[PDB]
Amino acid sequence: MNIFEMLRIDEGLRLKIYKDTEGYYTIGIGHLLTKSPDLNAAKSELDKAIGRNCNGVITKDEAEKLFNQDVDAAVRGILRNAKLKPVYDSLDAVRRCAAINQVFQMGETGVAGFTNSLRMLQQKRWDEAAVNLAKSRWYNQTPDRAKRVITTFRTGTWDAY
Ligand SMILES: CCB1C=CC=CN1
Ligand SMILES: [Cl-]
Repeated sequence: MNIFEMLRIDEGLRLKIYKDTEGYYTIGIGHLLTKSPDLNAAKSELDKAIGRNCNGVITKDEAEKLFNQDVDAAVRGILRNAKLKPVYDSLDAVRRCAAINQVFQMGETGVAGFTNSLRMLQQKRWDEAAVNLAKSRWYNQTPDRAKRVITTFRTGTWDAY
């Protein structure tokens, strides 16, 4: 296991525009296109992202290219966030994957509400952190995926995958 295999499990692969768990137009491996309800706006974002007129459909190679870009942007964003970087750098490699997964799903400006979880993780109080992480809209809206990510934070193993 690694971050690519982990997110591939959690996000799936679809080659035509679809709506994600929040109702937002998405393609590929969890590549969010727009929060706009206008499919034409999503199609324009897709064409801009791929560099050609896609008419709402991409290839597997194109999906994997967007995925590589999105994972890299997620990690770099963590490193450029003064609240997230110290916690991320304190973690082992498996738990770092759980952190990337969470930012990939919720956006770096969507983890803002996780101050107390972040402190418990940096303290390595793993069971307490796991309890705190589940007291969240994140967990309640996507409980089976959140349970996998939290088990990864709790144990530092890939047992949930
Ligand atoms: C909330 C995402 B996250 C970022 C760094 C460390 C742990 N989790
Ligand atoms: Cl709650």
